[PDB]
Amino acid sequence: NAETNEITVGITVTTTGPAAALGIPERNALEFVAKEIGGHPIKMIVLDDGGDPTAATTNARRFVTESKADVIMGSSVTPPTVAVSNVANEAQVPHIALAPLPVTPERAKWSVVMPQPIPIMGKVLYEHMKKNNIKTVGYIGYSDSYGDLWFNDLKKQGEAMGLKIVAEERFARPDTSVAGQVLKLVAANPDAILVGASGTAAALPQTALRERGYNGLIYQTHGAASMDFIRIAGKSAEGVLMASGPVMDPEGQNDSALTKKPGLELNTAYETKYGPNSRSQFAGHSFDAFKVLERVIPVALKTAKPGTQEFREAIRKALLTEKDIAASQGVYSFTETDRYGLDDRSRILLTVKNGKYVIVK
Ligand SMILES: O=C(O)C(=O)Cc1ccc(O)cc1
Repeated sequence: NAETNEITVGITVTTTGPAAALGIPERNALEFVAKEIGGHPIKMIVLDDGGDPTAATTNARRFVTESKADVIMGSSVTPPTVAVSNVANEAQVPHIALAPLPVTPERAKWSVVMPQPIPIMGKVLYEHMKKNNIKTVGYIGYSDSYGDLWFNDLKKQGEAMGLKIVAEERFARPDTSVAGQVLKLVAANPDAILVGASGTAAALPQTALRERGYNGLIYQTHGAASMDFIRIAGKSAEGVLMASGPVMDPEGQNDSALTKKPGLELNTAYETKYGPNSRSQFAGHSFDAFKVLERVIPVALKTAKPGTQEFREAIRKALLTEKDIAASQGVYSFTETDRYGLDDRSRILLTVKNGKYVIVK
């Protein structure tokens, strides 16, 4: 509980296994965040969790008892993120989630969330469906809490907008085949299919549906928004509709948009190192986590020094009072009950034409 010069940020991300497509750009983006805030050096401890809730628990606990982190960030996908948020809330350490999660009362005090809440992304997808004469919808998503969040949104927001769910299928993150589920979707013959998945796994139902002769519209979530989806899906990605944060298109934003400068900053640096169109949803989240810390840390430093519980508490209170935090993915304002803090400025709609993401206006 004693004072340190450095600010210690423990980061657990998924750089191996099925979800490496999400964690790798999150870790890469750390090369472009602030190295010092308010005079204090940032010390980052970056760990791999392989996407596994047990490993992510182990890492978050290390951050509490060994590293004595001031802030914890992660994970890259929903199940390990639930695990990190549980640890951070029990231990009373500020936590920035890099994947969506169900923020229950038990998780709300110490966690805020960078990715867009599912219903914000669902709204744009369902409004495109309605505009395009889609009535019946089939669903295929993970058999875990991320897949549940999306299907829940489809049932609640989707149906309230006139849509009819005619089929629900699930698969597991490591599965290499979705043959059985795809055969059921083709048999139900919905007007459109929504896929609830992420990274390279989102390309699995994409290719499988096209291969089995489904020609209807396919809709993807913001978990699929990087170059990896197109690389794996290939031709089967053409004409896909996909929710995404504004970081995929800073060039297209108004000069006035608060998200423009941060998006241009991150993408200029990221894509200079990693090549044209290497921008991703996921790189946006870890970069934005540091945009938030640039705002809240100098405030916290007014009442306490790094390495103390008083500092963690001052960070938590600053997240409530520092408003309109400009970032690459949106403009953040959190409250005691709103831990995502985002509005209409945090979403766009993409499609794919000739292997490139294209904005849908
Ligand atoms: O796979 C999961 O459970 C995820 O949560 C993936 C994900 C990661 C980042 C996003 O901005 C949206 C979705």
